[PDB]
Amino acid sequence: KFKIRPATASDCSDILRLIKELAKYEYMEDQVILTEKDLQEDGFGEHPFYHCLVAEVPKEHWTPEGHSIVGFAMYYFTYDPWIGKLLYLEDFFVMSDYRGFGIGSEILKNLSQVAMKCRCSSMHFLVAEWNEPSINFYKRRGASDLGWRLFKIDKEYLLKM
Amino acid sequence: KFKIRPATASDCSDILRLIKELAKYEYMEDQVILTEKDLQEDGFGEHPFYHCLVAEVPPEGHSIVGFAMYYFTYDPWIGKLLYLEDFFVMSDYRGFGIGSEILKNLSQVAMKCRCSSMHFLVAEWNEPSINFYKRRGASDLSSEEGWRLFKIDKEYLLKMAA
Ligand SMILES: CC(C)(COP(=O)(O)OP(=O)(O)OC[C@H]1O[C@@H](n2cnc3c(N)ncnc32)[C@H](O)[C@@H]1OP(=O)(O)O)[C@@H](O)C(=O)NCCC(=O)NCCS
Ligand SMILES: CC(C)(COP(=O)(O)OP(=O)(O)OC[C@H]1O[C@@H](n2cnc3c(N)ncnc32)[C@H](O)[C@@H]1OP(=O)(O)O)[C@@H](O)C(=O)NCCC(=O)NCCS
Repeated sequence: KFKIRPATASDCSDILRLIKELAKYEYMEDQVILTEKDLQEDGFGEHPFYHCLVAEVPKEHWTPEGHSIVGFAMYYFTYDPWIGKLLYLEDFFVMSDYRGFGIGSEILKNLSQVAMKCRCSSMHFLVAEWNEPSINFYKRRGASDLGWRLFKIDKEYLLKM
Repeated sequence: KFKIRPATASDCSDILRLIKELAKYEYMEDQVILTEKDLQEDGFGEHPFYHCLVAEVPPEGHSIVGFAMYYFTYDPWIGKLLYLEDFFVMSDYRGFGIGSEILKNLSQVAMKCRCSSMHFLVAEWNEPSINFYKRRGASDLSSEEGWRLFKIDKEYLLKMAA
């Protein structure tokens, strides 16, 4: 079977690896420039910038490379001025050979519990328009659609201001 | 003529007021269901779910004429980000530099926390803002292109929870 649990500092290597795997699955692996050190400093200090749940499997089923972590979800809390606290699901991925065993479902169950405990009114998340399989996975679980134009201002300009 | 400072719990009354006005400006004042109590708790409890900067000058008797609501987010590919959720300056007070000064403070916040970028939202139905930002280096992050924002409301969450 498997166990869903909060991430720990020692899971960052596995988390980074799964992040690159999902990005690759999204045809943009080259974009991942975050490192293990970043994940540790940003997720395991006094004030985390994100939170992760990971799926650990028994030794008999570790990956060929010898990895015990085969899935994860990264999230953090956001705020809507009209409704209040929201749980934001940032990244969600399960290794190919481990999909279809109920890991992603259990992860969503834990996420929902985190949401209710922190009294979030809803959970929001993005999905590549072409990623139909996942889309239907989410939809079958209450997922619904929700537009504007996302802009950004890099540190290059922020520093200026 | 004005000062930009962090908000305190006693400014929540003004915050809601400005939230309502911005929502009214977006033609959706009815949509705001958040209460002043909620804001103080969510914003000044043991865990702040957001941060707020307010503009204060020396109408209905209020000295707070503008604000910006933000919080930190994380991008798995680039790291820490500053997320600007709400930004507003009462009409009579626009055009003097308040908004620009607020962005200035937000920028300092982003540099202090070492955020690699500040994300927010701009409406296409308004060229002014688009350029009001573009002139500030605000690159059009069409990165959103190819993504479908989704939501799972409390109902479906409680279902998965229990
Ligand atoms: C989407 C994803 C995270 C879901 O995780 P998962 O581990 O495969 O999920 P589950 O195994 O719990 O559910 C997958 C399916 O197997 C079926 N399943 C699992 N265990 C089962 C069992 N014992 N008996 C019958 N069916 C079973 C489920 O019913 C489900 O399909 P459904 O949508 O009709 O309910 C995973 O497929 C993946 O990593 N894909 C890419 C991730 C992605 O696109 N990113 C999200 C955007 S951030
Ligand atoms: C967008 C908003 C917050 C900007 O704040 P603001 O106070 O009006 O902005 P500014 O103070 O920079 O005034 C704008 C203009 O006044 C002029 N200005 C500023 N300071 C000045 C000064 N000291 N002397 C002369 N002109 C001045 C500028 O030309 C400037 O625009 P530019 O820099 O692009 O050329 C405000 O217009 C508003 O509340 N709009 C609706 C909110 C909205 O669209 N946001 C929703 C997204 S969450």
